[PDB]
Amino acid sequence: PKALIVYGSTTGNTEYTAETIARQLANAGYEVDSRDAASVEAGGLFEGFDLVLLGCSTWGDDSIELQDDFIPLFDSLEETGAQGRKVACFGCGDSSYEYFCGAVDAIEEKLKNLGAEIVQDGLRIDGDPRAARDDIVGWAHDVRGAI
Ligand SMILES: Cc1cc2nc3c(=O)[nH]c(=O)nc-3n(C[C@H](O)[C@H](O)[C@H](O)COP(=O)(O)O)c2cc1C
Repeated sequence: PKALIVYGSTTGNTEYTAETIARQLANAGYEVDSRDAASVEAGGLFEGFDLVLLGCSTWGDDSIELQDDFIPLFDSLEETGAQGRKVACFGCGDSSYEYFCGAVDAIEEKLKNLGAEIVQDGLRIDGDPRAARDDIVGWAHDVRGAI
C-alpha cells in the first residue's frame, strides 16, 4: 500500500531503524515515502497514507523530552489527520535512564486519544539498533500483518 515514516534522530540510531523498516516494507511490495521530520510540516501531513509510522528518540534524562526535531509535529499532531488513521510507533533509548523511551510512550498516548488506531505496541530499542536489527525486522513485519 502506501506507508509514511516520520522520524526524529539526533545521532542516527532512530534513522537507521526507520530505513530498516522502510526497506523491509518496500521489499514487501509497498509504496513508501520516508521523511526526516525536520522537513515535515504538520498541516494534514498523514492525510492519503494507508499506514503511518511515527517514531521518536528520547532525551532530557530527568524528564521526558522528545527529540528536538520531533517536538513540532508533536505539538501539531492534531493537524495531521490522525483520526481513524492506521498507526504504529517506534523509537530508540537506553534501559538505563528512568523514563526509557517515554517519547514513545507519549506519542502513543496522544494519537490514541486523538482517535488514531494503534495497530501494534511499539518498538522500544535499548542501545545500538544495529545490534537489534532483526528485532525491527520482526516488528516491521508484525505491522504488516496487523492491517
Ligand atoms: C543526555 C542524554 C539523555 C538521554 N535520555 C534518554 C532517555 O530519557 N530515555 C531513553 O530511552 N534514552 C535516552 N538517551 C539515549 C538516547 O535515546 C540514545 O542516544 C538513542 O539511541 C539515540 O537515538 P537517535 O541517534 O535517533 O537520537 C539519552 C542520551 C543522552 C546523551
